Amino acid sequence: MKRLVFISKISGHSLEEIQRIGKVSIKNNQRDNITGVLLYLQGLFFQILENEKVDKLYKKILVDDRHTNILCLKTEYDITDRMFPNWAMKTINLNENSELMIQPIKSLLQTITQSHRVLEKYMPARVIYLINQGINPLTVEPQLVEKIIFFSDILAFSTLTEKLPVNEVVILVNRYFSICTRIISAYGGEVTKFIGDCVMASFTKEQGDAAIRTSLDIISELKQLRHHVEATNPLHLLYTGIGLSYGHVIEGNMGSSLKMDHTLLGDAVNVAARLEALTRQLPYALAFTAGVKKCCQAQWTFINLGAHQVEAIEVYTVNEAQKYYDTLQITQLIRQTLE
Amino acid sequence: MKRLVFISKISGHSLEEIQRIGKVSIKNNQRDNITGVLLYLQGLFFQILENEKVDKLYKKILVDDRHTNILCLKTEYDITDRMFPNWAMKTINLNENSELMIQPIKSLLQTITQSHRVLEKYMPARVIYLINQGINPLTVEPQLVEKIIFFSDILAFSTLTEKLPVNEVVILVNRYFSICTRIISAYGGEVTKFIGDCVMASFTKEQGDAAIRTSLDIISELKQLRHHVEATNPLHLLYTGIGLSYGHVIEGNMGSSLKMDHTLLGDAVNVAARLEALTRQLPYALAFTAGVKKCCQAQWTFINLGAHQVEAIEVYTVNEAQKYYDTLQITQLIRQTLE
Ligand SMILES: Nc1ncnc2c1ncn2[C@@H]1O[C@H](COP(=O)(O)OP(=O)(O)OP(=O)(O)O)[C@@H](O)[C@H]1O
Ligand SMILES: Nc1ncnc2c1ncn2[C@@H]1O[C@H](COP(=O)(O)OP(=O)(O)OP(=O)(O)O)[C@@H](O)[C@H]1O
Ligand SMILES: [Mg+2]
Ligand SMILES: [Mg+2]
Ligand SMILES: [Mg+2]
Ligand SMILES: [Mg+2]
Repeated sequence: MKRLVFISKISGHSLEEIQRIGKVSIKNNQRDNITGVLLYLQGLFFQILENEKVDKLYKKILVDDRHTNILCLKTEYDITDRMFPNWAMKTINLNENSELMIQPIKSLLQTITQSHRVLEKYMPARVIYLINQGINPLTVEPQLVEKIIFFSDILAFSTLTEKLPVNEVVILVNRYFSICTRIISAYGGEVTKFIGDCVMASFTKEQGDAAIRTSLDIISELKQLRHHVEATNPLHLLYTGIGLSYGHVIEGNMGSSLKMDHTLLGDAVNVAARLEALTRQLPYALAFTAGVKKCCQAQWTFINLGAHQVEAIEVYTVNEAQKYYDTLQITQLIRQTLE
Repeated sequence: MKRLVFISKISGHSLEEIQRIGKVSIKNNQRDNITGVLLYLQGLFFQILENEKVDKLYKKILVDDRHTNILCLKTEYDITDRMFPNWAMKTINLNENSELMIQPIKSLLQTITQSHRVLEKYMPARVIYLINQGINPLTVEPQLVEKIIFFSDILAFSTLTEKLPVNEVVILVNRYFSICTRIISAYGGEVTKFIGDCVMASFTKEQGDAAIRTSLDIISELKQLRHHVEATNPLHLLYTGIGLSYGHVIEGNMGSSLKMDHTLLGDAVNVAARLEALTRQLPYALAFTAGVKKCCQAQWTFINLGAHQVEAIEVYTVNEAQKYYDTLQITQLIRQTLE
């Protein structure tokens, strides 16, 4: 046995089709004997739901497109008594309930759930992943894991924004984070956090190739963006450098009882930051260590860029990361553009 | 008119005293004509509540000690119709309600509220402050503000932890963040975020003196800690450096639609980080710019430490921040301790 709960959003749009997934889960879940409740209010869904067969149903539920923005808040494992024995799937429409003594519970539910969804926008992806897995993210114990650490950072951001109005800097930073986050997430990396004009993320050791392709993809999308936009647009001089390193880091909850953060700690972090900063003076936009090189299996053309200090380490790149430009020239071009 | 809502925790412990704040707010709120609802479930409180007189009541409510961990989720301003006209304060104990059709709404409420409180532990203090003020923190528009930027950072953290087990590094980092956060918050600064072994925070320009005292207090609490603990404890070699700068920075929501962060962007950020890093080579543990100096009104003994590069800027400190040690000696002492 096991119980699990999630909340959801509006994806599409009808008085009826509730009854579809009602009728269906009603007859479906009795062939498979699961019990649960569907509640709906002001365009939010809430659902409660053996141990194996309830996952054939969940794997259907997320891939179900009648709702988007699915977060499994809770999961209980090997339970003893079901919460809703006789209900194969009871659907409750709390917009239709106007009883005077249910409005309070109805209004709080509305208010705390909407607040909760605003807070999810500030959460580390690793905390949201924990939560979805039914793990309490505040009591996980920190573990030493192996990671490829990723750092990407805007070239001459001070100069590029030093003359822009507030809203235009924010638009530019957001676009940059938006393009980085999407490609990282598509290749199976997790963003760890944002630092100024800078994206920090990690990949596993089975994902080296995916870490170079991310890097290359990001470089590629910005070169497209720069000629997609007009020359008076700030996006026209948006460049990045990218640093990658490999190593054992600590992943866990860190901080006082007041504020918690869930992050990665280790020297690899520092090394990726510096290889990133080191691209500025390289004829390449991507720089990485030998450890990253050995996580790769594709026939990259690896170029050895010598040993550098942070005990100096070998640095490498791929031919595909050669810059079509000269990094000093780009930044005076950046200073000339806004006088 | 205005309505406001909050949630709360257990502070102390009785079947009766509900009726106290029941009876009291019942007669109290009718002298002042406010309407609202108190709900209680599994040790959580929820309350809904003219425009002026409801703040005499809130200012009582937080200072009321029967509950801790108060967060004002919502606030509506100049409303037209009250939600609960005839209820001066209706108290609803949802632990006593066993109706079969209320258990769902009861279980969800429980589940989403508990999740919500776990997420608050990951929120930036500035987002929580916005929320408490009734401002939607995801639509605030970014503003240029003036800030003293604070950076504090552990001396030789790599060396100090390079031989420790995972749990001991986390204990040490947590203690360090815990001591920093408490003193910063006591002096009216907000932590902005944690970066590795490093605390980032800000103060206003009216709070320079408070920024030096924080810095000095932190240095002081760690020197106490080091001789409070045994010499085999890692806390015995915990030191910090602190950098302060002043400047216009952008404060706002930054990122893609996936992840949002609420933070400060500007060159002052970079300058505080470097003055911090610069203490490592100084005979002082605190370093700051002229801009910080002019935010101070107390008769500090300001020591001019010359001009330094990051166009080189003047750097200053206070006599009270002189180190009783030599920064090279401390780190070999740190390497000798764990062989
Ligand atoms: N932890 C942080 N939080 C917020 N902003 C930061 C942080 N660290 C740096 N910044 C800011 O990010 C901006 C960019 O700094 P950065 O060091 O990337 O210089 P740059 O102008 O982009 O030159 P480069 O080509 O070396 O990147 C600066 O305004 C800096 O203060
Ligand atoms: N953005 C980050 N996120 C997580 N960890 C980080 C970050 N930046 C640095 N670190 C890690 O923090 C640790 C301390 O690095 P730091 O640069 O403070 O060196 P240190 O050993 O403390 O020497 P110093 O006396 O110069 O501080 C390193 O393991 C580093 O990789
Ligand atoms: Mg940059
Ligand atoms: Mg940067
Ligand atoms: Mg340090
Ligand atoms: Mg550091």
